[PDB]
Amino acid sequence: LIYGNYLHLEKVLNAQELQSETKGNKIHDEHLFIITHQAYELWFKQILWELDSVREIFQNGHVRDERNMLKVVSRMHRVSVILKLLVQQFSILETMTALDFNDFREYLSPASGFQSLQFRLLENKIGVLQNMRVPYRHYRDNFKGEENELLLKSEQEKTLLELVEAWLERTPGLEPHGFNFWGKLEKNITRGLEEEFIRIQAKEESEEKEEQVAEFQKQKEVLLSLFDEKRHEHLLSKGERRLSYRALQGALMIYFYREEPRFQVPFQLLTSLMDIDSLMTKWRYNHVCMVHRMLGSKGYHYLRSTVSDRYKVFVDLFNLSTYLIPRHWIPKMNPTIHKFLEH
Amino acid sequence: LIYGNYLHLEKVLNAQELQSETKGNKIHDEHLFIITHQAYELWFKQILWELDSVREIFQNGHVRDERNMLKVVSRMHRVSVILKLLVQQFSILETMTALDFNDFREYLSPASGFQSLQFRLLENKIGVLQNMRVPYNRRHYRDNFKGEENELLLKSEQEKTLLELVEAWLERTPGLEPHGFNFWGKLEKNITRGLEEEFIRIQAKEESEEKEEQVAEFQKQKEVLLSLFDEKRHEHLLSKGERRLSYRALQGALMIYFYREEPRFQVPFQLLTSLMDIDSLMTKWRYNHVCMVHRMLGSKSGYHYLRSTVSDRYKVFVDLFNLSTYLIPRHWIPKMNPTIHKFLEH
Amino acid sequence: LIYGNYLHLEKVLNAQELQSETKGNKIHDEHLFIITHQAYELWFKQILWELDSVREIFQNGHVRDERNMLKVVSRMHRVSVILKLLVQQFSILETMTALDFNDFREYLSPASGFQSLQFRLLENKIGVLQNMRVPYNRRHYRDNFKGEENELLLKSEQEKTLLELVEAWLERTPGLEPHGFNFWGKLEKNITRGLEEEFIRIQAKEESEEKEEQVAEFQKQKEVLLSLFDEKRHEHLLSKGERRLSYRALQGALMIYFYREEPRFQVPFQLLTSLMDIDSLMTKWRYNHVCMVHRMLGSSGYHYLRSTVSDRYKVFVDLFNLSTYLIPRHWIPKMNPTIHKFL
Amino acid sequence: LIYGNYLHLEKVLNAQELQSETKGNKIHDEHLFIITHQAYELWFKQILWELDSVREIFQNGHVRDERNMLKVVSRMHRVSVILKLLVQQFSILETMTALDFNDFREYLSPASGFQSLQFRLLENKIGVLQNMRVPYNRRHYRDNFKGEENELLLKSEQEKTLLELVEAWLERTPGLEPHGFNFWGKLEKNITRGLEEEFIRIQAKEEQVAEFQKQKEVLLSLFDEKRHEHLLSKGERRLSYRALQGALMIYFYREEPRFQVPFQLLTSLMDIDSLMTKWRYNHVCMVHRMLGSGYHYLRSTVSDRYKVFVDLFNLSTYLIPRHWIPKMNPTIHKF
Ligand code: HEM
Ligand code: HEM
Ligand code: HEM
Ligand code: HEM
Ligand SMILES: c1ccc2c(-c3ccc4nnn(CN5CCNC5)c4c3)c[nH]c2c1
Ligand SMILES: c1ccc2c(-c3ccc4nnn(CN5CCNC5)c4c3)c[nH]c2c1
Ligand SMILES: c1ccc2c(-c3ccc4nnn(CN5CCNC5)c4c3)c[nH]c2c1
Ligand SMILES: c1ccc2c(-c3ccc4nnn(CN5CCNC5)c4c3)c[nH]c2c1
Ligand SMILES: C[C@](N)(Cc1c[nH]c2ccccc12)C(=O)O
Ligand SMILES: C[C@](N)(Cc1c[nH]c2ccccc12)C(=O)O
Ligand SMILES: C[C@](N)(Cc1c[nH]c2ccccc12)C(=O)O
Ligand SMILES: C[C@](N)(Cc1c[nH]c2ccccc12)C(=O)O
Repeated sequence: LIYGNYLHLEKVLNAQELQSETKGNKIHDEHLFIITHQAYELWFKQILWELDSVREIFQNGHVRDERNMLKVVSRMHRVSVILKLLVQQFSILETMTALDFNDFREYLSPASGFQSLQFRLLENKIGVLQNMRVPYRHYRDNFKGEENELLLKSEQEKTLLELVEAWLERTPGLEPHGFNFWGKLEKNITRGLEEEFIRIQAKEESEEKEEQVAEFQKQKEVLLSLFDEKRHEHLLSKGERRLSYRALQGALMIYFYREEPRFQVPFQLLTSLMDIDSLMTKWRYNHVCMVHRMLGSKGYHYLRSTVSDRYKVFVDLFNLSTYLIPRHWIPKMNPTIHKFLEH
Repeated sequence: LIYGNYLHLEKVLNAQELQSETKGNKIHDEHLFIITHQAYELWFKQILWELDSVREIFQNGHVRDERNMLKVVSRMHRVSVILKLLVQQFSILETMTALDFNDFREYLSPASGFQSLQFRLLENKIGVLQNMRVPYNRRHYRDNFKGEENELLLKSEQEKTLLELVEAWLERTPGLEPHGFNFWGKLEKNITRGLEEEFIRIQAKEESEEKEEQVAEFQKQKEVLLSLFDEKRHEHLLSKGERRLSYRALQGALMIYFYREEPRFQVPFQLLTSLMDIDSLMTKWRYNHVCMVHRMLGSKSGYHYLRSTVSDRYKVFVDLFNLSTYLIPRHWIPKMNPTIHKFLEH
Repeated sequence: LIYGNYLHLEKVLNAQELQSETKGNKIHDEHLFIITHQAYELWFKQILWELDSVREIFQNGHVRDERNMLKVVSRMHRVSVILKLLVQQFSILETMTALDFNDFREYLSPASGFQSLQFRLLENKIGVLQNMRVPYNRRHYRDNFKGEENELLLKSEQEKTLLELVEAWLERTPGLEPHGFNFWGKLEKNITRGLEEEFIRIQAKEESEEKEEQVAEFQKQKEVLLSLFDEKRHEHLLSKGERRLSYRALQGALMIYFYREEPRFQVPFQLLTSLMDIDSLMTKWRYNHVCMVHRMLGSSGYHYLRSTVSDRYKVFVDLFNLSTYLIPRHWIPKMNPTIHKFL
Repeated sequence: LIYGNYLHLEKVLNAQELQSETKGNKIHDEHLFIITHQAYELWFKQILWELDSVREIFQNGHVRDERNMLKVVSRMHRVSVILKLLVQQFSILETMTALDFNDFREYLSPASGFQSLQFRLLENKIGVLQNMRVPYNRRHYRDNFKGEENELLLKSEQEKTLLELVEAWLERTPGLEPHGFNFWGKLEKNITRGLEEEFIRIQAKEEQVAEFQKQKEVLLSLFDEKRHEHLLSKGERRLSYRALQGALMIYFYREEPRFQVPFQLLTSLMDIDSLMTKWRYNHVCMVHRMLGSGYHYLRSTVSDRYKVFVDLFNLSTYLIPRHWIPKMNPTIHKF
């Protein structure tokens, strides 16, 4: 077994054909453009391999055995390490000037990044919604045959978002007849808000007091909005939220009780999911900046639109920031109950 | 023309075969091991493409036309930007534990990075000398190769290296002509005079240990600075491989260093900077590779051979680094007032 | 002379006071928050030092001596290397969770990064125009400052900016003289001819959608390319602040772009490249800052900050937009030996 | 409360005095040299703050409550993220040429990085042994210090190091009890059996047999407590034999819930050692670029001598087939 054979370098290193050269006008920098994209695609393949392995662990029930959480979090962390490298990799293509790009651009048409199957597969499998996608036209229209079918499978199969959702719905602590997290949280917040009101009311009529009253009212609205299941359902329908109400409860349970042993690695998983969303957005941003630098202000706009919350699959995990409360309002988990979160 | 066809993804993305899986025992992390190496090899190919284009520019004489220096420096800078990414890319393989690596390591034998053709081509073309390579198991590096591959390696050894091509170019650096600006002659005179002046200053100081120490430092510095004008010492150091550039090339490099702000030398100075950067980044690649071997295989050995590679013996442009040793006060540098500052304008 | 004295560590390392601790409730992560900002401010000071040194070189006329270009480009490159580190430095503050930030946030009011003097000085000295700044809370940014600081900010607005100093230098670019190489005249003629040639080949093309689309492209390209020679449109766009450089400076920049390989233009081209880099890296800093505000405070300051991530804050947008006016290499007026040696 | 006051910018941003300027010959790049070092020192202070908080969690017994492992690992991870930035930060000083450095180098003498108190504090608190430190020109490291600073350094030498605190914790790792899961006993047995099995196979070529012999020596050496004690005395190992057993327990059973975050902790300790070494390497490379020849002294610092958690790295050496690992079945799975 030889290195070059093991790595199939006879394929990988014989895959570079400059269209400039095919058309009798070889342009040096075209080679960079080819290699950069091939490297992105190798890493996309690796991301898919990790992400699929993690999807399988959820879908086949292995995640139920918490022995497997370490593997889940290491692979999701690995995805974020790769994406970080992919963001840095734009630095290489920034050594190509627009003037030099302009010398081989003609030989590329009509090929486009839009035709990256793997990038679409990755978006789909994480959980980007097609209805939420900004029109440029459809996206699969640029694909046909087996590729179009792969895309459909990726759209119909359970996404990472859906699989994490189901798992969040089973989070220990949500049972009304058990720790009854939601009931206690609602009560504690109501009481806390009542207490705060009394204090502010006790102050003497002033601009300061009014400013406090106003802030209180805002905080109150936000915190209480959390317990409005109907508003959540409405916001789901508009696609401004993605997780079921019960999954949201599970996520918040993990956030508030992150230090409890059974929740430590789950918390890291939630953190990694947010990281992946952020890094995917950063990839899109750098790509936009690159298109602009090469093609000029007039694609740029469409791609700019992709840098938005509509492409953030785990927006709900980010938005749990909005519902931070004083620590002493969090329902206490005394050791008496702590046992259910021990292992 | 479609993306996947343009990039030949039918080759690139059908090149991943896990030996663990071929032998009926698929190990998840083997996939990462394969892709990481394939990405390194794509970027090695790109480095070779840039490096070869720059070698050609020197070898065919195009570098004589100073209009081409921008392209030369952009491409060498590009090589350093890629290498920096290659150093960062070790962070990905650090997400594989040694325990997990141990589950598929058996299926890899006897394949090894030693068999990376492109890595050897890159070392050769930059200018790593065969006689200066550390032997592994008392064997030649090329003995691991055969056929066309062995022949490519020979070509890479026999064709002009970047070191040789830069050498020739440095030897023609304007300002070295005895009949012209006569840089070396003036430099020797100014340093001798400067050393004399410095001796007088120190000797004028009140007898004190500080003075005694300054005396000691002076004596050291004098020996170093004067050693620069000893062409025989240089030849000796060449023979030992502690230097690599010809004496005259060294003069050219120093000319560029001291007169870097003169228009004609601004981009040449950046070139010299980039060559040092490439050497530093190559060394950092080797270091990170060694640390990786250790974390996976443990101490003992390839480890020790690889550690030997992390050294000045593998730094082709070591001479460019070592010109630091011969820094002098700015006022000792032979003056180039516009009267004589004419040949360094574009 | 001792290290700690040379670096005044008696000041630097006695500058960390946790407000949480001052108020009897020390929160561990507040220390990180303090150090991170102090490090940003050290580097802002270094950027100001480089940028001011470069402004002086322009303003006092030293830049006229082309021997000084290496130092100019090294210092601007150094600014970009620092900013790159400042972008990466967000990774440290991402190790603080929103939950932990929430434990000391109250002790910070009413301090804000908005009040960073140095950040404002930096924006001003590069050339962010006050009338182009997005209002915060329906008010001017400088209202957040008082006394000496307010006065420093005004000086920074009234003194010559990097943009203005580069502009004046670009206006003197060799090659623009009608009586000499006559770059603009020749460029207009060559583009007219090239466009005519394209039309002829297009008109000769077989009636087809391929032709129809080539027609559409041609029309668009023609409009863009000819718009370049419309000085009145430029003046209009200047007035709206959608461009920043004088028409003549734009000509100089384009001269440098097209003849970058000519010896006298090699390092000037690197300077233009670096100025774009600084704008891009400033934008990346703002983007990462926004993403971090969102992660900690949730979903406004957020919306104001998002507004800052835009072309209004790109001082050298005109250097980016010269991509838009890329022409085939053969259209570029020839610089043969006869009229070569001047560069 | 105003930003500049909250951050004490009246101190931080009035701490830049160029000696070149003090001596009537201002050199532009000296400013970069000062700021770079000040930034390093701010971050060293932050690393000390994290590291001390973690040492305290061990020393006050809070680590015993496994609820605190997330905080321990987050802060150690934070240390690694800072060190990574500190490695990248050399890129800034690489924008200073040696020629430009040479214009102000004279005004610096005799100041040196050797006099960085915080760097020494950091080395000490992690667990770099003084007896293992390479001497520079036959001089003690503390010789460069005096007064309260010298006293801080002594405290940092005499107080419990991160290494010692982790050691004690590793010694209490569940599973080592002979009367319980009896990890060590079972591991020794399984390895012996496996080696015997391998013998038989090869007997059933000799080139490979040679390697088998080597593996046996390595694997069996693990169970030689006396060799370990000897190597401890020479400072080629640092952890007690029992701590080593705990670490190996965590390595082999990393997926067991109670060991998942502990495994991450061990990983991060190795990361900190690696990153510290990388910092030293980049610093060496920098000295060489500017002075061109303590280049060789600094090179000596880039060694296993300065790797506090070398034992954690070396557990790679003792990897065995998965099926030799004593099984953690329901019988014992409970713990
Ligand atoms: C010279 C550099 C680049 C230019 C000028 C460029 C140009 C474009 C343009 C204009 C689009 C919008 C679709 C279209 O009109 O064709 C696009 C989309 C895309 N590009 Fe690039 N691109 C560049 C580099 C890259 C790189 C390095 C990647 C990495 C694989 C890439 C992957 C993509 C992908 C996946 C899309 C679709 C993204 C989406 O729809 O959200 N491109 N590119
Ligand atoms: C698990 C990670 C790795 C291990 C354990 C490893 C192991 C080794 C070993 C032991 C050697 C010495 C030759 C031998 O005895 O076989 C070697 C050399 C080499 N490896 Fe790796 N390697 C790793 C990753 C990589 C990667 C990612 C590359 C990238 C292409 C690579 C490229 C090379 C090269 C080019 C050499 C020869 C270098 C020289 O002779 O100076 N290795 N590797
Ligand atoms: C926990 C981390 C951070 C949060 C939550 C945060 C929050 C904010 C907010 C809300 C604003 C808008 C003004 C306001 O309403 O107060 C702002 C502006 C700003 N922050 Fe931060 N910030 C953080 C970290 C940083 C850091 C590390 C820097 C570094 C110096 C910084 C510098 C600034 C600057 C300069 C502005 C003004 C930006 C502009 O007008 O474009 N912030 N920040
Ligand atoms: C121009 C760049 C630099 C040069 C030339 C330089 C030079 C030196 C030299 C020669 C030594 C050996 C002791 C001596 O003889 O003085 C040393 C040690 C040291 N330097 Fe630097 N240094 C540089 C940058 C830095 C930076 C950025 C740091 C960061 C704070 C730093 C911190 C240290 C430390 C802590 C030591 C002690 C190392 C040890 O004993 O392990 N130096 N430096
Ligand atoms: C592979 C091949 C091409 C690309 C591009 C890319 C960038 C700029 C372009 N300008 N024209 N074209 C050709 N067609 C795009 C859609 N219609 C015309 C470009 C293609 C980016 N990534 C690529 C990967
Ligand atoms: C391709 C294939 C293998 C490698 C290795 C590598 C790493 C660790 C190894 N342990 N044993 N082997 C097998 N051979 C090494 C020398 N003779 C037996 C390993 C190979 C590194 N890069 C690779 C690329
Ligand atoms: C120093 C001190 C504070 C900050 C902030 C910051 C972050 C979150 C905040 N929430 N409230 N405040 C108070 N201000 C908000 C508007 N005016 C009062 C915060 C301040 C960011 N960087 C800082 C540096
Ligand atoms: C603060 C101040 C100085 C430094 C140095 C440094 C770098 C190069 C030097 N050359 N001489 N000196 C002064 N003495 C050091 C020992 N013998 C002479 C230098 C000091 C590195 N980091 C610093 C931080
Ligand atoms: C048995 C279980 N692993 C319980 C579970 C579900 N979601 C969680 C989140 C955090 C911690 C535990 C869980 C399962 O049902 O998967
Ligand atoms: C005409 C010339 N380009 C001269 C030359 C040689 N080396 C240099 C270094 C710096 C500046 C100029 C040169 C040539 O002979 O290549
Ligand atoms: C003599 C000159 N340095 C000419 C000049 C102006 N702008 C330029 C741009 C690129 C190259 C040269 C110039 C000066 O007037 O400053
Ligand atoms: C009760 C205990 N937390 C047990 C313990 C010690 N070391 C460990 C390593 C991994 C897992 C658990 C432990 C303690 O004594 O700290």
